[PDB]
Amino acid sequence: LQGGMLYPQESPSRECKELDGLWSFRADFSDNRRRGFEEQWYRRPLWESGPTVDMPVPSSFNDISQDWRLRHFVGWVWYEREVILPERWTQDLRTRVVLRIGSAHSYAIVWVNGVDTLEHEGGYLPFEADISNLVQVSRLRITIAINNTLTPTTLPPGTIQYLTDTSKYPKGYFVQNTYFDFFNYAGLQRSVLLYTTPTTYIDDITVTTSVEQDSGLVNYQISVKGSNLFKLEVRLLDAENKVVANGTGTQGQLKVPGVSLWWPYLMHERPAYLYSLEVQLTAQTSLGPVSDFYTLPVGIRTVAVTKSQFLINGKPFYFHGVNKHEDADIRGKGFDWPLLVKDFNLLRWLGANAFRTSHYPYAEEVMQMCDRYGIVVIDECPGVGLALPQFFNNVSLHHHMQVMEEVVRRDKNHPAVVMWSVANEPASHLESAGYYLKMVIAHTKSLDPSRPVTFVSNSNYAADKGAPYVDVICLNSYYSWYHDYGHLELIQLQLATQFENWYKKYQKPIIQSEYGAETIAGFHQDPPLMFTEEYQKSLLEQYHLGLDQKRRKYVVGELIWNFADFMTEQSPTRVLGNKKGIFTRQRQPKSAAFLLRERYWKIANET
Amino acid sequence: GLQGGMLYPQESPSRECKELDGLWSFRADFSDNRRRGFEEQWYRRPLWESGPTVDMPVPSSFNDISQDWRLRHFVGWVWYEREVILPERWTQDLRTRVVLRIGSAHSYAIVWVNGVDTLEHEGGYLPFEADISNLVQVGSRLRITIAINNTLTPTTLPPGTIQYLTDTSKYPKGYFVQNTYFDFFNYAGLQRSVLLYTTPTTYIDDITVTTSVEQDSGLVNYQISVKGSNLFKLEVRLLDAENKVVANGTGTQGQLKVPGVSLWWPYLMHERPAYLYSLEVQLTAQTSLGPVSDFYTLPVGIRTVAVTKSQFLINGKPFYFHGVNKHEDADIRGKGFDWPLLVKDFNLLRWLGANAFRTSHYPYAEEVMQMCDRYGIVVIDECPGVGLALPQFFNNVSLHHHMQVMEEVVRRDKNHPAVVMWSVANEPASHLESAGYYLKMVIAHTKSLDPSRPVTFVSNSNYAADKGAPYVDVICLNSYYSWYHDYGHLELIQLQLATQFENWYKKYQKPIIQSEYGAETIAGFHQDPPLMFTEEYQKSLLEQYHLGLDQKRRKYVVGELIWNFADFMTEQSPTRVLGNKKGIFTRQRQPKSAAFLLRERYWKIANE
Amino acid sequence: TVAVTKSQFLINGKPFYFHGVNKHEDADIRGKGFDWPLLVKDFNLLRWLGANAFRTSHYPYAEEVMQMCDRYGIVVIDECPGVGLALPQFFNNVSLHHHMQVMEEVVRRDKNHPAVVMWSVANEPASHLESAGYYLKMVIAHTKSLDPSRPVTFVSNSNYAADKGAPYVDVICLNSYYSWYHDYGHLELIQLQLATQFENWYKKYQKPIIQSEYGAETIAGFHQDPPLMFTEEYQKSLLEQYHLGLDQKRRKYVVGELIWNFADFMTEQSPTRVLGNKKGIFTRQRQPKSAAFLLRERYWKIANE
Ligand SMILES: *[C@@H]1O[C@H](CO)[C@@H](O[C@@H]2O[C@H](CO)[C@@H](O[C@@H]3O[C@H](CO[C@H]4O[C@H](CO[C@H]5O[C@H](CO)[C@@H](O)[C@H](O)[C@@H]5O[C@H]5O[C@H](CO)[C@@H](O)[C@H](O)[C@@H]5O)[C@@H](O)[C@H](O[C@H]5O[C@H](CO)[C@@H](O)[C@H](O)[C@@H]5O[C@H]5O[C@H](CO)[C@@H](O)[C@H](O)[C@@H]5O)[C@@H]4O)[C@@H](O)[C@H](O[C@H]4O[C@H](CO)[C@@H](O)[C@H](O)[C@@H]4O[C@@H]4O[C@@H](CO)[C@@H](O)[C@H](O)[C@@H]4O)[C@@H]3O)[C@H](O)[C@H]2NC(C)=O)[C@H](O)[C@H]1NC(C)=O
Ligand SMILES: *[C@@H]1O[C@H](CO)[C@@H](O[C@@H]2O[C@H](CO)[C@@H](O[C@@H]3O[C@H](CO[C@H]4O[C@H](CO[C@H]5O[C@H](CO)[C@@H](O)[C@H](O)[C@@H]5O[C@H]5O[C@H](CO)[C@@H](O)[C@H](O)[C@@H]5O)[C@@H](O)[C@H](O[C@H]5O[C@H](CO)[C@@H](O)[C@H](O)[C@@H]5O[C@H]5O[C@H](CO)[C@@H](O)[C@H](O)[C@@H]5O)[C@@H]4O)[C@@H](O)[C@H](O[C@H]4O[C@H](CO)[C@@H](O)[C@H](O)[C@@H]4O[C@H]4O[C@H](CO)[C@@H](O)[C@H](O)[C@@H]4O)[C@@H]3O)[C@H](O)[C@H]2NC(C)=O)[C@H](O)[C@H]1NC(C)=O
Ligand SMILES: *[C@@H]1O[C@H](CO)[C@@H](O)[C@H](O)[C@H]1NC(C)=O
Ligand SMILES: *[C@H]1O[C@H](CO)[C@@H](O)[C@H](O)[C@H]1NC(C)=O
Repeated sequence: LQGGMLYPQESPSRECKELDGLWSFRADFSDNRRRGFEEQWYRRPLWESGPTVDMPVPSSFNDISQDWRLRHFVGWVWYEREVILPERWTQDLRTRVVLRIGSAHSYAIVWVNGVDTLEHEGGYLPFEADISNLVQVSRLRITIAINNTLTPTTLPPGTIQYLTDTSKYPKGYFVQNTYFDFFNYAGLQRSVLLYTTPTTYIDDITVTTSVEQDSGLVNYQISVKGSNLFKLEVRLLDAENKVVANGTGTQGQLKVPGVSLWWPYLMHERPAYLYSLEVQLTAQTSLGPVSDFYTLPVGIRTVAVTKSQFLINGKPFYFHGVNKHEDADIRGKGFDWPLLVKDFNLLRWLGANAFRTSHYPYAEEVMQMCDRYGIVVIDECPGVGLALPQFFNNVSLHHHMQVMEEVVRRDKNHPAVVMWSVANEPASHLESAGYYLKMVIAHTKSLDPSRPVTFVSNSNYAADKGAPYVDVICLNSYYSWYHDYGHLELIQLQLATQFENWYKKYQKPIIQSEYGAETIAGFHQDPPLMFTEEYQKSLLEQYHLGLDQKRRKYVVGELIWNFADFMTEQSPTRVLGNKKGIFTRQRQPKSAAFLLRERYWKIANET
Repeated sequence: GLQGGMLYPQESPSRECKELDGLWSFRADFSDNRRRGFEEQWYRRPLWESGPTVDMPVPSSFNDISQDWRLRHFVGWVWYEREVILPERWTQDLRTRVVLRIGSAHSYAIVWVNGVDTLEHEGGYLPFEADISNLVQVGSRLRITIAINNTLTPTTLPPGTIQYLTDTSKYPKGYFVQNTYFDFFNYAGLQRSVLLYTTPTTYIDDITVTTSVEQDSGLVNYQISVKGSNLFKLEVRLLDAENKVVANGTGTQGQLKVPGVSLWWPYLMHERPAYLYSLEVQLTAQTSLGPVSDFYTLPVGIRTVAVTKSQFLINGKPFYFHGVNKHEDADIRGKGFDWPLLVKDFNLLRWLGANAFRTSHYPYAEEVMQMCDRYGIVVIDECPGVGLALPQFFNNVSLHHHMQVMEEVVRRDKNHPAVVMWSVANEPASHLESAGYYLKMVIAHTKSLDPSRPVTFVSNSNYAADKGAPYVDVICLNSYYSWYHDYGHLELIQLQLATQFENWYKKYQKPIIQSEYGAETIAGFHQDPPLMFTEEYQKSLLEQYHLGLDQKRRKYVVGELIWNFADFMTEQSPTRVLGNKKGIFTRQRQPKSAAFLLRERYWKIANE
Repeated sequence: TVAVTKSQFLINGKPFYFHGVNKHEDADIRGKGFDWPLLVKDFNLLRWLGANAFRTSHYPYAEEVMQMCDRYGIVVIDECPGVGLALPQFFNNVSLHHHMQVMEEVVRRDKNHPAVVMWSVANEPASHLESAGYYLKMVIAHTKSLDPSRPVTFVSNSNYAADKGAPYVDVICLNSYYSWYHDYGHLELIQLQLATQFENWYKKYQKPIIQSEYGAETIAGFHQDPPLMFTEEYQKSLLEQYHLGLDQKRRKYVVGELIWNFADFMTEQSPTRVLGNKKGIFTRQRQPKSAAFLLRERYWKIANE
């Protein structure tokens, strides 16, 4: 699809106006879910068409109210905000004004002063529109309708089932079925803002980095929109903002003598060294000469994979990390600065050097933090819950390829991202799924030459039709937890068999990408039983003993499920969500957290 | 406050707003003398140059963000810094006035702009600002550095003391502790939003509105202050909820008459509560750079408040407070402002049937007060006069600072229809004659500032000993029978409450609010018959209080406020299980079983 | 045999170290009622824990408990109900005579149990009072007249300089809760204040010392980092710091440590007691809190030395 998606920033040529805070909100509870479109609510302020309530942004809407119908609502929700713009934006026609929505859900439509201006399919990814025309020819009214319905061609997929036995269900009953283990929160869960650029502007930047002996090589490619009469100057600044290299034009290669490489946290005493690429555009326009500035952080580092090693900067790397989720009390998947910083403080405390974005791209601000703190990332698209054969077809395939393209567009420049994951626990025993995954992986590889690609599997080693195409094998297993309930004594044997079976077949590096135990804080027993803190500890110890037998050979990582307790749909196996966290949902450590911490610092200190 | 107005920043045709939320660079100054940052003048250069720094979210308290043991209980100076790229028009167009606004800080805060000393403020929970136009209009990113001191002293509000313990057989060299006498954690940081905003160089600086009723008509009495040029004219228009003009006038003062007015009613007092008009002030002024226009719009709720010998009247009708005490407190962010928790809390209040809260024990974020106006939740707006426990805290110096603090409180919140009473203190040592005079003067000062509302302080004194009680318009009583004495003895509660109300009313003949009662309650602890700390004990204690309240709430008891809305953090001690557990909601905003009980009562009272 | 020197507690002529617990006769529903399953469970947990001793805080336990000690090898400091003697009016000639008779009954019942290795005549009496000093002298003398075969003590929380009973004991037993009952939350002070405690007590008295109580109220499932009072992390850390201090003297003149308490137990209602006393390393239902595992490791380590 079209154009770049650079994270907005202030610069000499660009302003940003955050639209955080209260928006007006209404769920459309009409039987056919379309009354808002029938009455065209967007033509007028939202309150004119019925009761509205306040909804905070960014936030999920699902836990904010005490309305019993809203948490599990399936349909369109309607948000609205009125903004007073700086007069300079609306009167000075050299100003380009952009409305950026950080994310939405399955579908979103945006109206600006009642005019339909922007649409987007799929959650967890940003979208924007140049609204200069609507702003410059006295309030801006922004209306956003968001659909949260998951279907056989959304990512994640789902199904909708109407149940028409009127002796067991009321007239019109339907439910949303899903096959992924996290709650389908919705809303405007990420920051919404307006920003400006000149009418000729830096639209896209692509950087890749390599090393020559002790030299750093920074390849850049720059895309400009608007006038095709311009010049580009590019500088690379060191940590103290000294110019160490410079160039020109839409593309080039900068050389950095005696380069400071970007190293993961605990892989170097001074990890995460960031240079900055300052891009300066001088263009000739219809109203005279314009200047545009954008500055992109750059970490000079390489990623490679052998038959048994995962190499960062040509040195063997071992993932000792976690899986996370965008999830917290009350706000759901809503972005929050204090929770963000707290989580990173906990990651560093834990000795974690990595996480996977189970199971969707996280807020960009999370990736920025990773680049700065040296926490490597397996960046994963929302290809989770692909459990039924009907989800694997040509339309879903091409949709999945488009989403991966979006993920790569957004995140291609983060040094912290060291691998792409295209799915989690797809039905990859299916031959249709093997082809599907072959093609999504090949597509991803064709978009970014610089990173390995994988998908995370719970398939049997002999049956997995996607396994041949991954650069690194990522395996989920929960021995004694999802089978042989309580039998801690079986873990080492089953794990040994797992690794031997998989490596014998594929001769590719393996990551244990999930393992854990549901654990209710304060539940204690000796001997240990499932759900106690002691069972969590024991299960971790047995996994750790298994991992020890192969982690200096061909197992190149371990990621605990999960960093913290998080919300899921109601079911008899989910005690107010998923409780496999090593931290509580309120970011305090269960006893197992300390056990894992010891392990991670011990492994890190092996040098 | 002394220096001019303090209107809540908003965008208008003449005014912009740029929030500075997100990451700031941060360092605590752990030097032995706590002054290295001033000795080395860290503010003269980017903060990272003077040593290690870390990220700190704003708004948030700093105390719970890290895993650093010594940071949570740190006492001294912390240093924050942000760099800002400003719009070119702000720096280049000399008609722009650029203002730096800090929502709140702590005991002391100093602010530097590009290394230049620019703004200082004493006391927490209250906003302060400076015109920085000259520093931005040089002819480069703006660097804002803020040092915040969290030390409480005999002359701070809340007060405290510092104790150096020199017995090296028991304490390491240099050991000191902050002693306090209030029951909430002394969190610190940039807990409220920091922003830049603009106005013209001649601008609307202050607005004061008061409202009254004549038969069927609303009266809106306005007073406007303009700073900058001396030559100007003002237009004022009152707009109804559908934005049509209902009244209009001119000048620096006047009275708009509103025919057939829609009064502002508390939640559940009327089917359509919280009716707000808007007062749109348009300034036209002649300046050195030509004529300018300034626009500011103030929400207005037309309502009156009065106190009789037995009733609290809103719009001339008897009102009964059935509400809660709150705190600015949540996991991780401490006292940090947060939009989701704010909306959640208001949803829970309306679910509960609560029509009121007290800002125990400091003014809350302005955004909270704005929500109270819009949701119809009335407010007893309380300054940080809590922990005044020791004779030494009542000094002529403490009294002046307290008077100034009330001035800031009144300046900030005087225009909120939801605020129906000022509280100048909570549980001061009001048995003391010095405390009685001190309170007399703070209260008199407050009354002189604001003619439109009653004034109180909240007491746990014995009715015979309370030297402050004569000066309050409404008597507000804290009591915890069976909890803080006669442990477990639920059977005593109705008797002791009856005695309380009889004694207090016989002495004073003024309306009474039960401003605190409750029980520490650990969610999940159950026992029959009930024992302290169980949910059943909380329920039973509430039931007994409610029965006592019922005997006087149609007579001279005009309110009840449960302690507390939610579990919140305190200092460590053997009586505080990870803070105060008297919430009817958990700190994560879910109801304990007692919440349902209180809810049924409040709706029942509302429907009478 | 049992004997005491200026620095050692000797069983069968060999240096002994108490690594044990305090208990109570206390369980859900039955209160102090005797129960066979709970008895056997507790001894199974004592052995699992590596505990070699307990004190019968603060009253003699059922005879059956003593029979178990004899068969399982868990030594006992057998303590009479001389607890709560906090007021001056409790130290009179009438109370003294009564206490002497109670000690007679205690000794008569338990004199033949090999597991009982020491009598304790009181717990935290107001032993700073000169009347209390005389009172305890007499009860101790009376106890020795009844049984020549065992040492006698009482358990103290007095200031070392003020304790008027301390001259009369064979073994000094001290209770302290640094960072818990004072300097709330200050885990960093424990090692220092404990060093000072041992140095002061031993300089003055030159008799073997048992740390007879230490601990932290701990609600199972409360967690925080950094640790706060009432969390499992705080219990662990307080224990760790106490252990480090004990380590500095446990091969010199400190001859025992007894954690308070084996399990959470019931008390009167008050603002400092969350449904009773929560200082257990086990819950009232006999499951381990995380600190129980920490103590277990220590006890087996010490045993193996
Ligand atoms: C920002 O945050 C700051 C940090 O919290 C805060 O500063 C603190 O302010 C509090 C008061 O609010 C002060 O607490 C009082 O301290 C009184 C003693 O003060 C004197 O001694 C202090 C310690 O000195 C030792 O350490 C320093 C630093 O290393 C060293 O320089 C000295 O040489 C000493 O060294 C010995 O000990 C070291 C270990 O501690 C060891 O390493 C060394 O080897 C030595 O053994 C000292 O800090 C004080 O210094 C201040 O004052 C002098 C001017 O006199 C000035 O030059 C300094 O720059 C300091 O100035 C700051 O603070 C002062 C306030 O004192 C303020 O005026 C300034 O503007 C500036 O902010 C000083 O030398 C102590 O007496 C007092 O306690 C009494 O009073 C209280 C209240 O009444 C009672 O509760 C107490 O019990 C006690 O009184 C009792 O009752 C009285 C009767 O009334 C008496 O009869 C009884 O017997 C009993 O005494 C307080 O504890 C605290 O010292 C100070 N800390 C520091 C580090 O500065 C600052 O104000 C905040 N600023 C803002 C704007 O918010
Ligand atoms: C925004 O949110 C919306 C709300 O979620 C999304 O809309 C939903 O999309 C779902 C798919 O994601 C749809 O689910 C599928 O439904 C079909 C059946 O569709 C037909 O019937 C529907 C129900 O009709 C009744 O109710 C409606 C609602 O009030 C009325 O309008 C009807 O008049 C009718 O009313 C009677 O009953 C009601 C009680 O409910 C009474 O009150 C009345 O009095 C009447 O008695 C109906 O909703 C469907 O209408 C859609 O399609 C029409 C075209 O045919 C179109 O005109 C409509 O505008 C509407 O279009 C919208 O949805 C379609 C998708 O269908 C989109 O193309 C379009 O873009 C619009 O968004 C229609 O009339 C059902 O067959 C499916 O189930 C099969 O397939 C799944 C997946 O494979 C399987 O898992 C199932 O098992 C099942 O397959 C089996 O079926 C049999 C099982 O028994 C078995 O026999 C077979 O073997 C087979 O294998 C799905 O369930 C859902 O219908 C739709 N809901 C609504 C209200 O629109 C919306 O898409 C989303 N938008 C965006 C952009 O994100
Ligand atoms: C880098 O910048 C300098 C100074 O502007 C310029 O002279 C030089 O040509 C640049 N070097 C390049 C383009 O490699
Ligand atoms: C306000 O109403 C109109 C609109 O400006 C105007 O005609 C009238 O003079 C004003 N009334 C006043 C100043 O009272």
